[PDB]
Amino acid sequence: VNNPGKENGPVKISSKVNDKQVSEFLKDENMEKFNVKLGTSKHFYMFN
Amino acid sequence: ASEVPQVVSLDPTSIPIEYNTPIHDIKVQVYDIKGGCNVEEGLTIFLVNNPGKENGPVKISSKVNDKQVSEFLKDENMEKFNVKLGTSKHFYMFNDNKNSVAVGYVGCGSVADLSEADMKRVVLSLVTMLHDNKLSKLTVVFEINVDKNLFRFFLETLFYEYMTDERFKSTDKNVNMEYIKHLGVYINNADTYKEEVEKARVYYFGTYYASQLIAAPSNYCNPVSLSNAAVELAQKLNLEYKILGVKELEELKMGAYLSVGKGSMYPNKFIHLTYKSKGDVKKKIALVGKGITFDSGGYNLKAAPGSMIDLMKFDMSGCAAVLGCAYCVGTLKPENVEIHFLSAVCENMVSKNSYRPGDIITASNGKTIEVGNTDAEGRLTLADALVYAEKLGVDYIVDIATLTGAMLYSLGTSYAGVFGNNEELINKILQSSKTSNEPVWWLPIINEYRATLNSKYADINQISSSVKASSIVASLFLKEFVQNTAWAHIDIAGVSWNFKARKPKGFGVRLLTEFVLND
Amino acid sequence: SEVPQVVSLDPTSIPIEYNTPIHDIKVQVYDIKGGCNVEEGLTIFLVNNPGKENGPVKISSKVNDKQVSEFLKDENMEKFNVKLGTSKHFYMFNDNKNSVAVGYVGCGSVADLSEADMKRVVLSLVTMLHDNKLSKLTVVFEINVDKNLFRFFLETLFYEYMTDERFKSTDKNVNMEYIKHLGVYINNADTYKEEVEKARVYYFGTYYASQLIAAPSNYCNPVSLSNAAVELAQKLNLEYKILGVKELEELKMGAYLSVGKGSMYPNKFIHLTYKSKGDVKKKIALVGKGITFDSGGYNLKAAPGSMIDLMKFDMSGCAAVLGCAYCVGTLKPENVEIHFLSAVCENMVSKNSYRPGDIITASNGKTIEVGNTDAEGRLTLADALVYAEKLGVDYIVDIATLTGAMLYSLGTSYAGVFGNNEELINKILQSSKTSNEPVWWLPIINEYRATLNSKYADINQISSKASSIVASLFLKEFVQNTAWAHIDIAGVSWNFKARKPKGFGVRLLTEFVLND
Amino acid sequence: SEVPQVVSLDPTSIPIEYNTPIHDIKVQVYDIKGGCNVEEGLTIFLVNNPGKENGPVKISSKVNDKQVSEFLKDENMEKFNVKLGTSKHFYMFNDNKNSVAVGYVGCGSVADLSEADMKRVVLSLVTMLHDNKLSKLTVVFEINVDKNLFRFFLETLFYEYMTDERFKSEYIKHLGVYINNADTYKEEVEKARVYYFGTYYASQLIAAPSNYCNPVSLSNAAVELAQKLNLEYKILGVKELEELKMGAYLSVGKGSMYPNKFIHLTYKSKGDVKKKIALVGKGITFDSGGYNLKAAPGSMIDLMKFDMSGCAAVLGCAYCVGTLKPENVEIHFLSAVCENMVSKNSYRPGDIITASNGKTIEVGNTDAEGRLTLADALVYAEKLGVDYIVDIATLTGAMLYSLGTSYAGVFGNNEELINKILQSSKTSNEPVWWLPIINEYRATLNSKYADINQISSSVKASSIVASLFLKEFVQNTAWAHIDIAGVSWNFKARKPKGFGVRLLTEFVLND
Ligand SMILES: [Zn+2]
Ligand SMILES: [Zn+2]
Ligand SMILES: [Zn+2]
Ligand SMILES: [Zn+2]
Ligand SMILES: [Zn+2]
Ligand SMILES: [Zn+2]
Repeated sequence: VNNPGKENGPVKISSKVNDKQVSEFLKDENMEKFNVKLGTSKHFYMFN
Repeated sequence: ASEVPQVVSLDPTSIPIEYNTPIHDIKVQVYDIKGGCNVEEGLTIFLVNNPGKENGPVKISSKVNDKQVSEFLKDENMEKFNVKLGTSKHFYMFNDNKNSVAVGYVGCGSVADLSEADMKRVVLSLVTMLHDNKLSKLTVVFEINVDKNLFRFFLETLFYEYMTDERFKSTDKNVNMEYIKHLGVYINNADTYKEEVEKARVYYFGTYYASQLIAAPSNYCNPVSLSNAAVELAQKLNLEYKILGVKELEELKMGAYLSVGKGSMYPNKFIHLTYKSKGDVKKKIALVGKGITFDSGGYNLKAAPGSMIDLMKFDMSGCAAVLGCAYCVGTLKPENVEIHFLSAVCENMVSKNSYRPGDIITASNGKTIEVGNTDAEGRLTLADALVYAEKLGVDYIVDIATLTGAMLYSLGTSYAGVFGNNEELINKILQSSKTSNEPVWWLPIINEYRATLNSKYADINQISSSVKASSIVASLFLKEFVQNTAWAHIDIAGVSWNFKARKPKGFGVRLLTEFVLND
Repeated sequence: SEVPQVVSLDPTSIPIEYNTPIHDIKVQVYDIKGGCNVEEGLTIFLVNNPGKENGPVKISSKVNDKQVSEFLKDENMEKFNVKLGTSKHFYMFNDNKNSVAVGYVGCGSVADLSEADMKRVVLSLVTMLHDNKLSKLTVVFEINVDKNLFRFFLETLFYEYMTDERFKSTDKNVNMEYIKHLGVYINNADTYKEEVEKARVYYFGTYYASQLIAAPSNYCNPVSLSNAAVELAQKLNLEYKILGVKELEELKMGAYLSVGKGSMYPNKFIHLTYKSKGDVKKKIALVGKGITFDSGGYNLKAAPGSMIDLMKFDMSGCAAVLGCAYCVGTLKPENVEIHFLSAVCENMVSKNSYRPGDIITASNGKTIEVGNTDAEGRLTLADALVYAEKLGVDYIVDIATLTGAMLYSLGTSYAGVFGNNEELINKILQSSKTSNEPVWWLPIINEYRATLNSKYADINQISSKASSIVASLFLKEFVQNTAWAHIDIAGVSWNFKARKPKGFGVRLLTEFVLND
Repeated sequence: SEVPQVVSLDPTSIPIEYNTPIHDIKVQVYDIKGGCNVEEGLTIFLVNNPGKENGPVKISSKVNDKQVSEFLKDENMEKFNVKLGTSKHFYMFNDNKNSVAVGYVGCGSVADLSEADMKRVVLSLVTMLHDNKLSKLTVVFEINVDKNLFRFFLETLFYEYMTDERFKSEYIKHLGVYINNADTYKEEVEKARVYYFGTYYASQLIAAPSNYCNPVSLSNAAVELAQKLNLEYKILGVKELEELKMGAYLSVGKGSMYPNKFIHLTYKSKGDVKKKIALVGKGITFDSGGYNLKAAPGSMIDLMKFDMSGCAAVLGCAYCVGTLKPENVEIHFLSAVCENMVSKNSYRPGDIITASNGKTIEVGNTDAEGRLTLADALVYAEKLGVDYIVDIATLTGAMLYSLGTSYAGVFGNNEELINKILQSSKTSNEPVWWLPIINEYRATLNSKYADINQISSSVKASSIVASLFLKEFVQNTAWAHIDIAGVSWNFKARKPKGFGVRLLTEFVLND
């Protein structure tokens, strides 16, 4: 994921995912806590 | 306060200092693990280990007051993860109240007793989970055994490493910089650990304040601005202060210290701060820090490859540790003690006015010194500061200085070296090293090398013709300036700068405070 | 304006020779088809032999003298060969029973001579002029040269022939005598005639730049160099402005001011302007590095091979820009506005010098952590670039003796060009071809940008080995939205073999301004 | 056994002097209470002045000669001063009209003499011995010395007096000592003579150049020593070393014309074994540095014949132990002997080699060869099932910068063993200082390809990093490492010290 223009801007996921648990995790409010700085990563374990 | 001279109007006239840091806004709550863990907003991290079983599975032992979170954290669910030191994982789930919660862990390895170095690795892993995540809260659950001192070290290290110094950023400030407002801690026998919280916050600031002075470049942090910052600190803490200027230093015949500063555009400033307990004074201590704001090497210019001239703004790290200690002492207010915080501040430069290799200079105790190398300036400034300290009639004199490059070859970057003329004082420093978790190793003052300092003309040579045991020879030189007082010298040249993180450590603040407090 | 002195013997100006002996040479161009008159001085034929390597000399031109024509017949000439740079002198009596000197310079066996080959031909012809008291030289072109190469031949001849005696006192050459006349015989002469005065202007721009570079640091300091730029601007009727310390402080030029802190000479920022009468179609800022002496500062040039003795040449970029101002001011191009800029200062060791580790603020507000005081050029250029961009120009071109790594990458013949705009780079490459001042395009590798990330400041001045590229990445941070190119002349500026400057970049920058 | 030669002029053995002139000196110890007899040779008073600058020389002892007593009167002696090492000696006629020489050595103003101070006193005494044809020397102690310091005085005197003339192409026959409580000091005499020889023997091996002292001739000399002392011995050759998979040690010697020789000597005590010890010495007969050649200014390639000083200290210790015969102790004297050379056959920087315990090692620098040979020697020592493993080596040049030329550094994995070494340092008067093994630096030895790196990139703390590497080759035994790179060579006297012989013997004896 990137954010054109907005340097180190928030993460926003556009794809629809076929899992209710994962869609909820991927909501804009949760993802905005993270930023797109090149190479920055976050990953979480959860139940689908 | 003195006026800082400028070459151009764009030259800075003060060191920017952040006193009210975001760490000071963190509300810390300590809970006993026996009452169970509440898992709500922010991020909840378990500090877990597995004794014996190297890279063994994660098992969460604490009672968690949430049926959903307890289920997620069960042995069968956690066994796919391991305790490898510094390892970490993030978890996401819904709790009993149908709210999204972030949980995780930091692996603490398989050794039951963590060293200061191991704890630093755990803290660094925890800090990577705080960075790049906009969190209002962090909760830490201790499922490892830590004594009171190690628990305090955990908090100090967390606060220090979490803090980002943006004083010199203008167009490149981190737009996403957001700090937690709350810190929850769960630990067994919590009531016994509670007193460590505010002590850790004071120790963090003393260390971070020292770090701010060290990191501040030589155009910002010069002898005038550094002595002005010491005055401001003294005024905020209600400490007594005296800044000795050139006229007063000349009257005191501080020829060794004055010669070093001759080539600088900044007049020498000798810092003397005093803390005195309100009741009966049982112990008097002088803490002496090397205060070279920039060390070019002088006419013996740092031109050799690997001489690290670009790092020389750090040559006042000793002074910074002493001032950071003044912050801790002035805040904690120990009883029955009188502490003098001293630094012969100057800058070692190349000029038509500089002292030269071969010059014979007279110290304040009347000893004539033959200068063999202008880059061995620290011992000259310290000689006059030590004479001054002894005239105060103290029980102990402790100096701290980035004195010799050889420390990097002897002890390296983790352990500072301690030298002294008194075994009881050395043992007190070693004990303070254990309780502060700032590592120090006792090194000898080898008397056989004293003859290498015999000068043909002056009373003494500043340096040996080499010899090579530089750190020991420097200690033998310093010993000549303490006549009848228990004295110790801490060489921090190797430990002061964190090369990997490209920042100072603020080394010695906690060590010196523990020394003052536990006396 | 007043140059500070330590002692009364310290010079207060740069001696400059404007009216050189080259300017007293009367040049005449004749068409080769009308034949060659061989009457006096020395007549040199420029001859080649395509295909036949070290082939015989054959004189093709008609010579309007029976005696000389006989001497130059194939049978007499066959003993001589065309090997590149070979030369021979002949002596004979012409039809008027007068002694005449004739000769040739071999131009090899390749029909198209390169700039390097032409330089060898010129050097050989120059050895024939030296140590021979002549009133006149005639050159007969029996080789094929385009208009640009003919002009390069004359510029090179004028530059190489000229001897700089400004600093000679008891050792002036007693036998120094320059020709008063130059005759040129070439095919289609009328097309080459316009190249003569253009070559004379290009020679002087180059020679003027050379005079400033060769002038030592006690003569050529920030005050005397800015005074020389004012005098040049007055002679050419160019608009001029010298910015002093007070104005530089108001403009917040902290990177440039920090470099000059340790000098006894106040910083002087040169701003000359040429504006065409008529509609302005292109606005250009030419920025030259103007370090009058580079000691390295606290990071002193003490290492073996650091060439501290050559550091008076560290204002070569400024000299190229001023030489260009002479050419532009003389030739008067239409539809252009040119700004000639240089942040002039001296990098010294003093109680007042900036230190390694200092954090300084550039005029665009960027904080810079100084990693090495000897990477001073990029600091002065950062503030000059911010200044240039505020002028609202179409192109910014900087020229500087920036990195010693140029000697290892391209060597002493080709300068390196870096930039943020391909069209501008191509224009510089095209100007390189027509000026015959060689340049090679080098990349600005974005992957190295992370090496300039400072822990404390907004940016590091240096990385902590692709030095010339890292210096270009640093400079790129001071140009926000303008086409910019950077010419690193550290390797090409000084002619090590001849022990003199080249005046490199004058012709390249003038061709760039003129052909736009 | 047969030493290879390039030319017929190449030596095939190390010349060794066993019967030295020191062995011919008859030593007598007397109480100072009965007065001093001055009948022949040279008589020296060891005098100090508590409260001096240094102050005047004043002789306290009664002398049984009217002429000598007159010379030694307060008024005459006051013209001389007690400055450490200052001496004066005069020839005169005694009561029997015989030629006698009488003088003093200044002992300073400090009542307690350090090992360094005592060495200065001894040097001054030896200068007088070297420029005087004497049959007898008598030393009068007017200073306080304990039994250990008195033994150190004798050893130092014997060692410094002895001149090594083996490569070149008169001594006193009697030594008299006057001391308070003379009965207390008598047993120290023959112990000093043994300690002197082990030290001098080590010195002879070290001083022997690399053409004389090579892996073959050094292992042959160790066999001859073992035979003379009735010690058990075994020399492991290349075939046996290959079977034992000693890849780290064998790689170092690849570029040498001399085959690797592993020395294993063993002393078994009479009586029940209470402690088993393995003493491991670094045995590099010449260290060129290999492909990482010692070409840098100050790299001291010309001194590199001394790179077997650790092996020499271990063999010198075998002499003392074999002679003094301590009870209830079994000792193994080990050295992985080889030569570090430049050849088409040498190991290269970057090579990955396998140690005898199966650990793969990435070679970062061919000049960090000592730790490679020691790794295999440590694996071998641990397989012997000992209580303590002590290695001694001229390992790191950084010792010169950390402790200098007087104090060796000791590192280890066991505090009780370290304390035993420091205690042996105190009683042998061979100074050692405890240095840490900083576990935080272990990660610098993580190799991308091999199990471990030989060196750290930068190092920083080189001597500590070398100790961390060695620690990887000891699994479950108390181990200590003595780095003698700084102390082994006496730069001012241009000779070896034979450092470590007395330290290791005191360690074995006091256990
Ligand atoms: Zn210094
Ligand atoms: Zn310093
Ligand atoms: Zn430079
Ligand atoms: Zn420069
Ligand atoms: Zn080696
Ligand atoms: Zn070695």
